[PDB]
Parts: sequence; structure tokens; C-alpha cells
Amino acid sequence: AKKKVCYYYDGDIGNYYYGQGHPMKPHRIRMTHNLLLNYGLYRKMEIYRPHKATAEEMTKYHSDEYIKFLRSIRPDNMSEYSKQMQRFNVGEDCPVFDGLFEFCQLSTGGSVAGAVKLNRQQTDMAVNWAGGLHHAKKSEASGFCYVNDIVLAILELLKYHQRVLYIDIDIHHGDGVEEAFYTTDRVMTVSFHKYGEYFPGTGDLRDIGAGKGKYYAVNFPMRDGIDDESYGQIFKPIISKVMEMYQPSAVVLQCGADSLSGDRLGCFNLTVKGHAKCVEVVKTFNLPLLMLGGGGYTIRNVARCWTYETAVALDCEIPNELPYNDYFEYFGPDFKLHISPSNMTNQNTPEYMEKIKQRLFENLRML
Ligand SMILES: Nc1ccc(-c2ccccc2)cc1NC(=O)c1ccccc1
Ligand SMILES: [Ca+2]
Ligand code: NA
Ligand SMILES: [Zn+2]
Repeated sequence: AKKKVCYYYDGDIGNYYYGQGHPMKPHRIRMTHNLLLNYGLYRKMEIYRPHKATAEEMTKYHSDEYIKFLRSIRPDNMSEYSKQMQRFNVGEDCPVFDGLFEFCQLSTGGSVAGAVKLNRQQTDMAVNWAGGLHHAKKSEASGFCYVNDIVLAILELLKYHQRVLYIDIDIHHGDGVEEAFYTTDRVMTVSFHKYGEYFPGTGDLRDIGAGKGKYYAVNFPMRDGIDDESYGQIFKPIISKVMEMYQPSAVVLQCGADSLSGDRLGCFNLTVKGHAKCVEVVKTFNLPLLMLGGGGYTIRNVARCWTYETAVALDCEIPNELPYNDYFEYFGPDFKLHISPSNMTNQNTPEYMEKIKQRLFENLRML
């Protein structure tokens, strides 16, 4: 039926700034929030402000040294930490900015808080659009991500769930999450991503897990230009089979929006409806569900996508005509919720889509 939804947001989020020209704009989370509030969606869900996750919380996965560094590093003391910066991959893609650690605390706090809420059976779904930082590693920043809120949330869920399923529709491979759980069967990770001379360079379909986790990592490598139809042909069959074989008791869905048509950094051709179809599919399994954000660099479309996916989680139909909001000018020239795909070529033939699906199905028979 209709599900109870708890939603995590801290209004301070939009004030963090990666620096001039950096494509990651935390402000997109405020835009998303402002938009969904103007559609009246606050009426249907509980809105929480997450706590700032502590170093204790973060060191449930990350090394004490990496976290102490993140707590210490500031733009005013960078010159002293030059070695440590290189060791932990900070100062380029992953810059030092004012309030960096607090920004990690806020985005992490939402995922961990949502996981606790699900564990206590006090919601059916928890939403943290500030989370989904899938590239962060035990002792290293990567791809704009510093602290892996997702691995932390999953570790929380594993306190009460024998098997947790992770699904990642970000255009990039979820390497940090896959890496953390690569050798366990208690977390199956499923990533659909662009593959071939593309960040982070991992997620070959032959990467299937190791030891006890062998066959519990599933990767669907894709080419430029994938569209709603190609994606839809593959997503539901794969997830259904995964659900059948794996029988998870909780699910974490990363909804990274850099897989949308027109993304500044991505090269997929999905609409908001195509992207959201993935949320609908996962929803129908009626399992405790943590939905997280992720990448997304054309910020008007990120706001539309996550607003609509919040509406999907709520089974709440919203008009295509955008309500007035604080960021109304970002949504021109159309001022509509939904987007059109571009005319870019889909390098993913139907045959390629079916062949990869078939290989993945063979692996799933091994469960
Ligand atoms: N993939 C991803 C997911 C979440 C965050 C993220 C989400 C919230 C806060 C911080 C990072 C950042 C990324 N990084 C990229 O998308 C990317 C793009 C180009 C090159 C390298 C990486
Ligand atoms: Ca992905
Ligand atoms: Na695993
Ligand atoms: Zn991404």
C-alpha cells in the first residue's frame, strides 16, 4: 500500500562551497527541498533534521587517521598538511573548503539516522538526498566524496538485517560501496554505470565479488547515450531476479542524478521519468528502503529528479507545471517538472543490453 516516508534535510547544506568552477554544488539539495516544499509534499511525510555524525560514527568504517585528518584540515592550514593531503587524495577533485568536516557530518548524519529509523521499524522509507557518496574509501577521498555515508548506513542496517541489497543508478560505478562489501554475502551490491575510459575505471561485469562475497557483486557496464527504453528493458528484470535469488530484508537505493539527459559531466540520456521508474520498481518489493542522492551536475534537473522521486516514494501525483519557488528562474525556459531526452546517439544496442543481462543472469544462478 502507501508507505510511511521520513525525509532528512539540514538547511545549512546549501551553504557549503567546493570552490570556483567546481561542478559539485551542495546548493542543489536546497533547490530540491525548496521545490518539493512548494509542491506541498511536506504534508505527506515526516521531515527530520539529521544530527551531525561523529568521528565514532564515521570510524565504524573509515580509519582513525583519515577521520582525524578530515577533522583537522582547513584552507588556512593546508600548507602544513601537504603530505597527508596527497595520501588521503584531498586538494584537487576533493578540495579543502570551509566547513568540509561539518558538510561530511551533515550528509552522513541523514543516512545513518534513516537507517536507524528503518531498523526500529518506525518508517517504511527514509530519504537522504544529501547522501549517496559512493566513491569514498576507507582511508581516501575520491570523486568529490569524503565520507561514505552509504557504507555507514549499511553497517547500521546489518545490525538487524541478515542480508542488505544495495542498488546504484548513478552514472558512475559505486566503487567505494562495492569495495567495502566485496568479500561478504551479507551485502549484495548492484551497479549500473557507464564503463570504458570513465571515472572511476572500475565495475567491469567480470567483477563479481571474492571469497564469501563471490557472486554478490553485480555490475552492468553501459555505453554513452542510454535512454529510458534501453534502461527500462534491463532494470526491472535484473532487480526482480536479484530479489528472487538474494531475498534481502532491507534495500539501499543510490539515486545519483548524473545519469540524466543533459548532465554537465554525464553522458546518459535518461529522463526524470526513466530515472524514477527505477524507484517505482524497487518500491514494489515492499522492503525497508533507504533512498539516497549522489552525483548530478545540471542542478535544475537534479532538483526536478529528486522532487519527483520524493513524490514517487509518497505515491503522490504532482503536476508537470512547476509551482513558484525560490529558484524558479533556474527552471526556464519551460518551467516544467519533466525533461526531454536529447538527440544523442544511444551506443547501447538492444542486443548489447540483452547480452549483458544474460551474462548477469548466469552469475545470479550461482547464488
Ligand atoms: N558519482 C558521485 C556520487 C556522489 C557524489 C557526491 C554527492 C554528495 C556530496 C558529495 C559527493 C559525487 C560523485 N562524483 C561524481 O559524480 C564524479 C563526476 C566526475 C568525476 C568524478 C566523480
Ligand atoms: Ca551506478
Ligand atoms: Na558483497
Ligand atoms: Zn556520479
